[PDB]
Amino acid sequence: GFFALIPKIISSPLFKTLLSAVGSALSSSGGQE
Repeated sequence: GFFALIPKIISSPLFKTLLSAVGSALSSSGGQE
């Protein structure tokens, strides 16, 4: 689930706090996708 791994990424761990930080930088380059 490369498209649904986002919600599962935090499902296990508890880094959701930084998720909003890493998720914005990892998705800030969608133009190259």
